Amino acid sequence: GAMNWTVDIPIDQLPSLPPLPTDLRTRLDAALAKPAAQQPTWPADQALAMRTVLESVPPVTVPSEIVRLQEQLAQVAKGEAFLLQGGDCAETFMDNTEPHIRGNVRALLQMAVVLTYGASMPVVKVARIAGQYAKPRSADIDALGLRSYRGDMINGFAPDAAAREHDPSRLVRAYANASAAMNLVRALTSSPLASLHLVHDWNREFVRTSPAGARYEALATEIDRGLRFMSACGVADRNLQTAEIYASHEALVLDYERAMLRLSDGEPQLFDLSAHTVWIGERTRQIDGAHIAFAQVIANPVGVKLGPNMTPELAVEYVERLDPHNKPGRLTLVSRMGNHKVRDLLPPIVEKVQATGHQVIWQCDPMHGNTRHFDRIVDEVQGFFEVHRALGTHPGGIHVEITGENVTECLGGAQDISETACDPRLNTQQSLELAFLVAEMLRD
Amino acid sequence: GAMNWTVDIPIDPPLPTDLRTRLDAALAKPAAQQPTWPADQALAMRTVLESVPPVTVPSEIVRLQEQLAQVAKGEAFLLQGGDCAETFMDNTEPHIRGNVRALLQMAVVLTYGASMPVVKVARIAGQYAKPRSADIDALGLRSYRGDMINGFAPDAAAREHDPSRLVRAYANASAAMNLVRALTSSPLASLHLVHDWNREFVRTSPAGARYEALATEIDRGLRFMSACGVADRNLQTAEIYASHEALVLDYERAMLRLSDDGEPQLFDLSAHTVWIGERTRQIDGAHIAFAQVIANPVGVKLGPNMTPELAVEYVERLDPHNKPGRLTLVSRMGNHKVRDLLPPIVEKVQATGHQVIWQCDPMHGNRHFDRIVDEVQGFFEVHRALGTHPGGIHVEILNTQQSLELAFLVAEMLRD
Amino acid sequence: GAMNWTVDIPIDPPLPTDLRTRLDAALAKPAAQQPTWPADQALAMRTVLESVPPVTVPSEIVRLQEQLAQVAKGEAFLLQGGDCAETFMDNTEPHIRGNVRALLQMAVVLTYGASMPVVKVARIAGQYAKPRSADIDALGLRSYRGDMINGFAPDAAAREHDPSRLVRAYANASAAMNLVRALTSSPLASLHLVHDWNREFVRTSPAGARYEALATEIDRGLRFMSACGVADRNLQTAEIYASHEALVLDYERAMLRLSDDGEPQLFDLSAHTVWIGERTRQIDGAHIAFAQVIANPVGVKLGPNMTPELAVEYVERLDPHNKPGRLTLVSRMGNHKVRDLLPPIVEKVQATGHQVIWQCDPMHGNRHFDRIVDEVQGFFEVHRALGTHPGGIHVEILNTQQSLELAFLVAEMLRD
Amino acid sequence: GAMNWTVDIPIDQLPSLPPLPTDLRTRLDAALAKPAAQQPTWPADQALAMRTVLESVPPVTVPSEIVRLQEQLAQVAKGEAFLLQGGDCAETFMDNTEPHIRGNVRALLQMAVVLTYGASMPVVKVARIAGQYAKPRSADIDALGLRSYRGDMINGFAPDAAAREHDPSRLVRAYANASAAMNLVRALTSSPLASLHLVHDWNREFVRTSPAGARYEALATEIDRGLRFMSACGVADRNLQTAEIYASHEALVLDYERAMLRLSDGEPQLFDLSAHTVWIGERTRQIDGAHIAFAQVIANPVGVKLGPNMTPELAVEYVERLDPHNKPGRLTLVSRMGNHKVRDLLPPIVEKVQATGHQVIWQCDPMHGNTRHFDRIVDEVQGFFEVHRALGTHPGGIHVEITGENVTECLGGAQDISETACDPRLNTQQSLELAFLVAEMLRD
Ligand SMILES: [Cl-]
Ligand SMILES: [Cl-]
Ligand SMILES: [Cl-]
Ligand SMILES: [Cl-]
Ligand SMILES: [Cl-]
Ligand SMILES: [Cl-]
Ligand SMILES: [Cl-]
Ligand SMILES: [Cl-]
Ligand SMILES: [Cl-]
Ligand SMILES: [Cl-]
Ligand SMILES: [Cl-]
Ligand SMILES: [Cl-]
Ligand SMILES: [Mn+2]
Ligand SMILES: [Mn+2]
Ligand SMILES: [Mn+2]
Ligand SMILES: [Mn+2]
Repeated sequence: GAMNWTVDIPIDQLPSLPPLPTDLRTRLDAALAKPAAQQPTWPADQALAMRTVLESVPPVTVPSEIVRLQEQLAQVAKGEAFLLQGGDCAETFMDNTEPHIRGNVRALLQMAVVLTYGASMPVVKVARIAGQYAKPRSADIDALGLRSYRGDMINGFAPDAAAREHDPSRLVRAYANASAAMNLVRALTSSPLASLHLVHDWNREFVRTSPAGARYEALATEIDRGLRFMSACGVADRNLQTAEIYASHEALVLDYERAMLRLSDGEPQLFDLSAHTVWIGERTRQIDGAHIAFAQVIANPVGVKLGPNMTPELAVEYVERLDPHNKPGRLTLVSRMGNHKVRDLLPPIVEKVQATGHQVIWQCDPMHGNTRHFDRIVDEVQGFFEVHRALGTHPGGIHVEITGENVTECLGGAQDISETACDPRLNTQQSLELAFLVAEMLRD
Repeated sequence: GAMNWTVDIPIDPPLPTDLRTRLDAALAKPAAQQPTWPADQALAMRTVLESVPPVTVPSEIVRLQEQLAQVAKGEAFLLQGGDCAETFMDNTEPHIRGNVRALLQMAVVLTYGASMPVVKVARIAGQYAKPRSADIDALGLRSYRGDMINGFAPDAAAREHDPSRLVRAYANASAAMNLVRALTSSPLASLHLVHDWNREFVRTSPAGARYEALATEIDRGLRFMSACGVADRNLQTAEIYASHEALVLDYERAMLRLSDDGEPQLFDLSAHTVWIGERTRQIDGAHIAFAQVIANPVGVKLGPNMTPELAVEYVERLDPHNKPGRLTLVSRMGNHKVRDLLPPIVEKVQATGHQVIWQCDPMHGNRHFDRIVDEVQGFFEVHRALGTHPGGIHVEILNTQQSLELAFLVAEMLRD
Repeated sequence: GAMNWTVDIPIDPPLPTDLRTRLDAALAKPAAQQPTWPADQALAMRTVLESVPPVTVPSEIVRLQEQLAQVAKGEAFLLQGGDCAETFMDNTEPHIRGNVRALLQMAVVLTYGASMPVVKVARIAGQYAKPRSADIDALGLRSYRGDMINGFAPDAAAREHDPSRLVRAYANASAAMNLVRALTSSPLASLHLVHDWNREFVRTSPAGARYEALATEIDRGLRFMSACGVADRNLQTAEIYASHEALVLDYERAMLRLSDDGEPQLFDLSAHTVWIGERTRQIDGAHIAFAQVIANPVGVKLGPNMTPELAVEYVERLDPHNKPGRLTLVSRMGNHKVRDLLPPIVEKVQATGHQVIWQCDPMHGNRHFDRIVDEVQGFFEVHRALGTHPGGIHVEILNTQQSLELAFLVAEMLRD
Repeated sequence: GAMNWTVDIPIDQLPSLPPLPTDLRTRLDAALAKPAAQQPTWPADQALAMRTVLESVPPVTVPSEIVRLQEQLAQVAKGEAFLLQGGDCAETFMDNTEPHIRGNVRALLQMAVVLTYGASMPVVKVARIAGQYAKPRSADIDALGLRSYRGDMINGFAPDAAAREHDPSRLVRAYANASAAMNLVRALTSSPLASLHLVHDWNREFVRTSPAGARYEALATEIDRGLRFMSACGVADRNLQTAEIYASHEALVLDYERAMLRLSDGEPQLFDLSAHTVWIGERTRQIDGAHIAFAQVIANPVGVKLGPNMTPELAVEYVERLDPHNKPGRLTLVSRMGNHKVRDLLPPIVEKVQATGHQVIWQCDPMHGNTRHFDRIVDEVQGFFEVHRALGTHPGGIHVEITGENVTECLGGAQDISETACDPRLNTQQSLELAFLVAEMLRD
């Protein structure tokens, strides 16, 4: 109220839509009976009440967009497209603004044009956006003696006990922030921001304001000459596919994910309409756990993070559980090994999975296995490319944590660096620098 | 929190000098039909909305203005329709899908009848406020003024004006607009679906047999376009714009954003276009002054007491730069009066050299379906006699079948 | 030279072995209706034509075959029309422009009626030869057999068979095809022109009033497509293919070229498609054998003495690889006989699992306009009863107005 | 006949179409009363008879194509497109074959894609084709003691007196060969030959089989990466403007040009429908002569060759006679100075014409002022670019004599060279090499 600088917004208790089909709910119930790690500790009655609100709200995504994403990921799996996945390590309600969202959309589009030129194939753009509000925590108790911050969907960043309590009213706040962010992403991707014309000045600014600019000048000129040639051949914006940026987040809070399930076909299926695609993290990918089982039940394309403890046998079990119908690009295996280990640990995993006859996307996450040194991030992607080139497999994409702000979170870049509510992000300049360097890797 | 059924929000760059001066001067004018909640509580809720992602963006409003200019010039037709009042309880995917289908279906019929493009503007993503003649309703309760102000429930507590409804209205608007954007790029927007929609309408309508001939023509037209090699891939993605009555000045001012004709302007990014209603169009009032300060295309409702002189004053205040499409004059006269009252208004305004859209609202001056049809018929008669453009309709959607029926009847009017 | 009214031409890589064997074997078969000029003079004229630029190229013939496959499958309609006999004297820009306009106009009417694409094939750029029942005509002169063979002038000298007419025919064909290519990429090919063409037809036709309703529907269809945002820039450039009766084997063999389904084939590049007439379709004759050796889509005319057994033999010899669209069977039965004679032919051929185009030629078995219309009506009746595809018409263009009238009447048949 | 290995083809005497309008014929009569240099010496009665045949034949070109060419040449004049004009020095009836025409169409398309990439603007393609059958001659008597060969429209190449007699039956033979060539050009430009996809293998073959290949490898790779980027952005052939190749020749034989006049508008105008655009040569550009006057009367865009004797005053008189209505790109001034003289002689001409306020196309003909050394040809274009860069004017295009045959006619190129019925042409390899070098000039 007036005394503590907060407003209370009532949660309208509105009539339920018809329930999801009994057969699909029976399958979901069996999956959710499995143990789930890293779940909020709020009471069941509060969770149930807040899920019931979300069961009737307009979805963030629609099934036809998830079917189109699946078709494009099939192309990535077959080595005919590249996947660019990036955005905030953790979205916050406080930072869920037009300038921040516009910055992350600009960064993805800029990176995607550079990678398209380097790869000579289409780039599928998947933002970490409109739902990246939950994170696991290793530490029971943080450095201030407080219950850990678990992301805005669970508790508050503010270092005080009351803010840190798990409150499932944050499930509804998360949905409101997701739907508002996704509304703006849809608006921006049909706006003049999505014009290839703008890339000239973006890359020019990058080359001029980067100390290592002169290093990227030649490729930036090539891209510009490329764009001008397209235009000279008579290609106007009106003649190009509208920019498509898909939404993703880690499927961590199963209360949120289950309330955002909706029915679509030509057999009836559950779609998670909180996002287009979701991944399962290092700490929640237990083969007999609720997260993998939930991923088995939904129609969405899914990802699994593979850390340095991954065996080829377990990677193949993920393939059998999550791609039982052999649908290329339904499953993405996300390497996060560390730059010193990817060259040793990834090859035997890739061989054994390739031998299943299943076609996964191989995606590099060079952040989570490495504050963070830019050079080690670049070297893990380099190693990932080396592993695939050696094995004749497709280095399918990258998963990076970035922002279109000139923040100071990752060491290195041309800036010789000596606001995240989580891990360090590459700033606007470092994320573009990485795109230039991965474009060279795709070319070499 | 959850145990209080509340979301808790902690509340803890300047406008160009001239835009601050003009916005302050507009808001200091008398405002009719405003909620009676405390200024301090309203300021807190506006502070939440100051930083949220907008419902719309300026490039869409600039594009709408270009498409409305085409309407004003007699080269396109405006279809504006949707719920009389959106409610939080009906702000669901099936309801929004139904309203999007109805508009798309009505638009294809009108396009065929007019032989020109139809600009689609939904009453959606913020039609949460209404004026009321009487502050006490027939049950003796403070009047329900829409979910942005109070609750429909017939109890005094629910009818208290609640400024938290500014934020609930935005959340509900954002969620609706997200889905409208998703649906208009989805298979729902394919012209192929019109065959089955019109087939169902003709087969299940009492007066179906009456519309079978025009429905068959449209089908043969769609098939011809396909036969000439036109696939969905080769057509403009469907654009449905968002509109609502700009009534609650707390909400509209909170949703103002600055954007660059080179010079920074204020856009109301709660919608693409907004209108000013019959009870809030006081010429020296805050609503008309607020409409003068925003870049959006605007509408003004004109009822039976409208004079030609005052219609001209609206046009000169709201279209001062002579930009076709910037202003829509919405006739709502009643079927018995539109033929007598509208001609002298159209003549005086046409004489200024300003080019407004003339739009027919056949609801609010009349509900018997036949009287609604007759007001639009009268509107068309007025323009045909003056050689002016009957530019569009504004409807409240009449169930699904009656709204489709009206589209078929107005398509015949555009063909006459 | 000029003083002799002559152009003087000095006459001073092998086919794949199997194509040489097959072409030689086809040409050694008996050939009906051939010119009677000396072999040595014919060889000299063929030697000129061996090196000239082709009238057509293989990529166009491959594309036509794909579009005809669509006809065979019931997803497109074939319109084939033009002069009964092209003449050098009428091979002028105004005449060619008139024939191109008539085909484009008939095609848009048929497209609207069929609700599917229309493949346009002109009798043009080589329709310079005709067979004759009698070698001596009613004046007692050797029969005129078309400008590729002799002269129309009623004197014995003009009627002598003149092999120099092979080269004159090619020059006239090349010049016509050049202009057809120019006109189909010109403003003449814009759908916008159909409004005025149909308006003129309805206003100047005796039975105009009869076609006004369909002409208005087509106009409303065209305007709808434009209103949906479809400009000429967004449509397939108009494609008019070249055809003629493959009659003079000297001409067709000289215009053979080799092109690569991977393997080298012979294409007749005097045209896109050629047909074999009623007087030259001897099953063991050179014409049918020549049609078997070329890659082009081909047609065979079927008159009233056709049996189902022989129609099947044509299909098995000319479509040996089961390629839909490769073969067109052209019914020319007469309006009194098509309903009786065509059904058992269609049943036997459909049973083979080969997919031919069924095309109606309502001219050569009948000229009273009403009998021409009735043969096409009968053709449609036969296919409707069998559930087979009435795939197209082949007309001789009947003046301009009657050919348009027939398009309107067949459009109604496709709609029934 | 059978004894001398020739066939006589009768010229059908067919009915006349209506005459052209009396007012336009009265203007044409005044122009043609002026002296005409280098005209065939055949009798008036034979010329009249043969013109009358051509007055009723289908045109080679139509007015809407000439209106579209004029719009594109306006873009060249304004520095927003580049003009590529090339083909045979002299076409022959004997060589007017599918392989020869396909070779010249391939060469123009290949050169145009390279120049488009280098210029970063559209390239207008104008072939010397379907009518380049007449040439002037300086020499009354050639080296064999014979009346000179004047091109296939006038007399025969064969070194015998009878072949060398001027025979206006060759006007009709020229028309037949023009219409057949133009028919094939129209067919080829809508065929798979016109696909940008084919440029990869064309440039690859050029780089691999050129001894100076390694010199062009980098630009050939850039173009390939450019094309692949276009395709990766979703641009298919179906989404590009059909290739347009216009027809041109020197308007030399006024009997042919006048018989090919047709009427079109919105004031009635004479169009020369033997071609899209015609130029007037060095030896026939007399300011008070019939050729310039004929060019004044026709609607077609026109060119005038400017040799080393050209003064700025005379260049400005051409501008006033041929561009009286100030229509950009209606007039092309074609520099043919020689590599040693263009840097000295062109600047004062460009200055004086620029000062008229008229916008001509400046086109370089580096052949006719220089057998021919490749290096001197390259150096004249270099000098032309230098003159415009210095003056801030638009180096608008090139006019080159080329063939898609591996002939040995020009000295130099990567081939270190130590079939034309006239001047030496650049072979397939030299013409492509020149396009690569002019692309660098447009880039520098
Ligand atoms: Cl917070
Ligand atoms: Cl399953
Ligand atoms: Cl490591
Ligand atoms: Cl205030
Ligand atoms: Cl203003
Ligand atoms: Cl009334
Ligand atoms: Cl022989
Ligand atoms: Cl075969
Ligand atoms: Cl009969
Ligand atoms: Cl010769
Ligand atoms: Cl003039
Ligand atoms: Cl020199
Ligand atoms: Mn992270
Ligand atoms: Mn209402
Ligand atoms: Mn006939
Ligand atoms: Mn030359």
